[PDB]
Order: sequence, then C-alpha cells, then structure tokens
Amino acid sequence: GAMGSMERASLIQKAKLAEQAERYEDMAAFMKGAVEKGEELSCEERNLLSVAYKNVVGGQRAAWRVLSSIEQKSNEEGSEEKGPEVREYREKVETELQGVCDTVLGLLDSHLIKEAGDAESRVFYLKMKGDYYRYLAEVATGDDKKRIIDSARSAYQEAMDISKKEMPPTNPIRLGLALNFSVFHYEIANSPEEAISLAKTTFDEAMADLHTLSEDSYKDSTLIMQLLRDNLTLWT
Amino acid sequence: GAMGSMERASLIQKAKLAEQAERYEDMAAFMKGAVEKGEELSCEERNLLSVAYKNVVGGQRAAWRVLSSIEQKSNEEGSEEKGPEVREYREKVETELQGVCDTVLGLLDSHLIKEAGDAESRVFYLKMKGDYYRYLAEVATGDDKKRIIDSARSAYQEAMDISKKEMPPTNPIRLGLALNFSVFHYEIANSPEEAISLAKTTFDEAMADLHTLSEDSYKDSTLIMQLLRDNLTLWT
Ligand SMILES: O=C(COc1ccccc1P(=O)(O)O)NCc1ccccc1
Ligand SMILES: O=C(COc1ccccc1P(=O)(O)O)NCc1ccccc1
Ligand SMILES: [Mg+2]
Ligand SMILES: [Mg+2]
Ligand SMILES: [Mg+2]
Ligand SMILES: [Mg+2]
Ligand SMILES: [Mg+2]
Ligand SMILES: [Mg+2]
Repeated sequence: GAMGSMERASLIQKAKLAEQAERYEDMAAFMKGAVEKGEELSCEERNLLSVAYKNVVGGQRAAWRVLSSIEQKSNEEGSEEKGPEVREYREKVETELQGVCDTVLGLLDSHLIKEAGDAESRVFYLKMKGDYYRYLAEVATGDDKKRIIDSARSAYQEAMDISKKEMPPTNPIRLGLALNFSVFHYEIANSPEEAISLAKTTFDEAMADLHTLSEDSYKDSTLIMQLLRDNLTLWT
Repeated sequence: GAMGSMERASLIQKAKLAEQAERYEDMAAFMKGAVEKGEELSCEERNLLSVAYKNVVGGQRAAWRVLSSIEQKSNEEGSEEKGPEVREYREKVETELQGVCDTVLGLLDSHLIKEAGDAESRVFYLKMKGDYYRYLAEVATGDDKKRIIDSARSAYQEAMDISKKEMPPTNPIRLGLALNFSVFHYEIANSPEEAISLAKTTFDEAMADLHTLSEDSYKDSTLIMQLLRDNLTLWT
C-alpha cells in the first residue's frame, strides 16, 4: 500500500484537491488509500470514492469504444490488413479497465459492503458493485459474460430490494440505482421492456412523492428524474 | 526501455491510435519508444511526438496552476491553517511535470537535435527545447529560475536565427516558433515590449508573403497569424 504512511484525513483532503485539479487517477488512489485504513466511510467520503473511479473508468470505457470500433472496421469486407496492432492496443486498454474494475470490486468486498449496515451506505455500495460488474460485462465475451452479467444483476437486485423497503421513492440514491439498473437492462441484458418499465415506474412513483420535499431536495430528485425521462425518450 | 521489444512502425501506428482514443500518456510513451530506436523522425512523426507531450504536460500545467492558486490563498491574511497537504500535493504534481519536461529534453539531447540537419527538423526540435525549458521555468523559483530561463532563451534564439535564414516568413513552423518565443518574452522574461514587437513584426512580414501561397498553405499560415493577433489584442 503506497498510501499506508499517510493519515486518513490527509488522504481525504488530497482527494478533494485532486478533484479540483481534475486529477482523477490521483483522486482514486487517495480514496483507495483512505478505504484501506479500515474505517467506514461517511456520505461525503463515499461520494468522493464514486466520483474518482467513475471518472477513471469513464475515460477507459471511452477509449476502449474508440479502439473497438476501429478494430471492427479493420475486420470487415474490403479492409486491407494492418496486422495485430489495433487488437493488441485495444487489449491493453481493456486489461487496464478490467484492473480498475477489479480494484473497486475488491474494495467493496474487503470490506466496505459487509460493514455497511445503514440503508444509505449499503444501497450505495451494492449499486457500485452492480456498476463495476456492468463495466466488466461491456468488454466480456462468451460464457464469461454470462456469469459477469448475473453478478451485476444480483448486486443491483439486492440494492433495489433494500431501497424499496428503506428509502422514499424520491431518495436520490434510490433514483440513481433505478436509473443504472434500467441501463443495465437495456444495454447489457437485452431486456429493453424491463428497462422501460423500471424507468417509468420509478419516475411515476417519485413524481407522486415530490410534494413531501423541500426546495433543495426537490431539485436533487427532479435532476435524476430528468435523466430517467431522457432515457425513456431515447428508448420509446 | 519498455518499448524496446516493439517494432518502430508498430509504435508509430499505436501512437496514432492513442491520439484517436485521446490517450496522450500512452501516445507519448509510444513516441518515446519510437525515438529511442535511434532513427531520425519524419515530419509526421515529429508532429506526433509534439502533440503527445504537449497534451501530457498541458494537463500537468493546468493541475499545477489550480493547486498553486489554492496554496497561495492558504498562505494569505485571514486563512485558517490546513497543514502541509496542499503544498505536498502541489509538489507531487510539480515533480511529475518536471520529470516529463526532463524526459523530452533528454530525447532532444540524445540524440534528436544533433542529427537534425534540415531547417524544418532542426527548428522544430530547437523550438521544442525552448518550450520545455519554458515549462520548467514556470514552476522554478530563484537563481535556479535564471539558468532555466536562459536555456529557454538560447534554444528559441538559435531556432529563430535558422528560421529567418532558411524559411519563408509564412512557414508555419517559423510562425509557431515566433508565437511561442513572444509568449516566453511576455510571460517568463518580463519583456512585454519585446513580446509585442516580435509578434507584430512576425505578423506583418507574413502578411506581405501570403500572396505567394496556395489556398491550403494560406489557410495554414493565416491560422497561426490569427493566434499572433489574438495575443497582441490581449497585450496592447
Ligand atoms: O451510454 C452511456 C451510459 O451512461 C449512463 C447513463 C445513465 C446512467 C449511468 C450511465 P454509466 O454508468 O456511465 O454507463 N455512456 C456513459 C459513458 C460511456 C463511456 C465513457 C464515459 C461515459
Ligand atoms: O497561457 C497559456 C499559453 O498557451 C500558449 C499560447 C500560444 C502559444 C503557446 C502556448 P503554450 O505552449 O501552451 O504555453 N496557456 C496554455 C495552457 C496552460 C495550462 C494548461 C494547458 C494549456
Ligand atoms: Mg492515523
Ligand atoms: Mg481481453
Ligand atoms: Mg417490477
Ligand atoms: Mg525492427
Ligand atoms: Mg519542487
Ligand atoms: Mg528583432
């Protein structure tokens, strides 16, 4: 552990500085170090962890998509062969992406999830587990892919079950979970009808609970409701 | 050398793929490997080297500026102390930036510059040498800073002398060199009058040579002339 000699609070402070500097690889390493101190994470600290790795893996996913599309064009009728380079480099990026996902999943399994007893922390971590298996699924091929997809589905489902019992329908954690599980259904599981039904039921049940919220909470919830509606517009 | 086992042509191909994927750290490592094969670089290959390291160091400069400004606020009248973290992290980024600059300068010195006999390659490499000493100067403090500034000035000046003898006034390499040397004068050397005079003389002498150019070359030259005029507007 390269961050083993740095104070937990210093790691959190530096993660925040790295976010400001848009240094997301540094931010992720600092938050990994904070997690490995072994104490539970606060709401703010959980969000820092999520922001850091979402940005890192997002860059890798974008690059992998560019490279995979070049690779697929290179393996089409009428292409003159270029040799192994495109495949090799896509494999390099893919391997780096898988390693980031494995790192996050390792943090959740050792030992964030098992110590998370409150609904807000447990749903948050289980949503993350679903997300990073979903990113693994995006680059997986074969039976391989089926066990990874089922791991994503299981994590999302446990998170959904808890959120429906323990959180109101406008809770932003609950809404963001349903948003991402709906994307899983549409993009990974080949279940567009399940995706649309989940996004619609989630939107409608939040709409009916908005009257209970303050102005600030209303803004938080309607923001994510708009993302659900954007997807339904794209999907229907 | 981690790229010692990869073919030169494969390194160039992968640099181009990395550019497409906006993976500039990879692009720079691939081009470093290509340079270390020991053969001279073509015009296209020189541009790939420059693009890669400009993007890498640009990210570091942007982050260093964010962190240094936070550090300066933290050391002002009325700030409550936060401890060593801001300084430590700015120093980390600074050290990483200096290492990238040192790497580029090492490639130029071993042995790109000494083998560059044509005006287009020699001016290109000497401009690069001025640029990466200028980036070192931006974070340097003290006497330290004076020797680094003089190294930047010397490189830019040798490049200017060659470009004035060997290239027409609209040559994009010559124009980009004059642009960057003018920025050196304004931002590093505390010589705004020298900056303005150089940018104005460079613009006016290119304007008078535009009639000699094709439509495509006219577009290339006027693009950089606009950058010179943008700076003069900012500076006067
Ligand atoms: O189509 C997508 C999906 O985005 C969404 C949308 C809604 C919820 C979650 C995600 P997700 O957790 O990010 O998938 N693209 C995102 C992307 C892809 C490549 C690089 C960077 C970002
Ligand atoms: O003020 C500048 C100077 O830009 C110019 C302008 C004209 C010529 C060269 C440069 P330069 O070789 O890039 O300095 N900002 C650039 C920057 C700073 C931080 C991060 C990324 C980019
Ligand atoms: Mg301690
Ligand atoms: Mg693979
Ligand atoms: Mg249902
Ligand atoms: Mg060979
Ligand atoms: Mg220093
Ligand atoms: Mg003069």
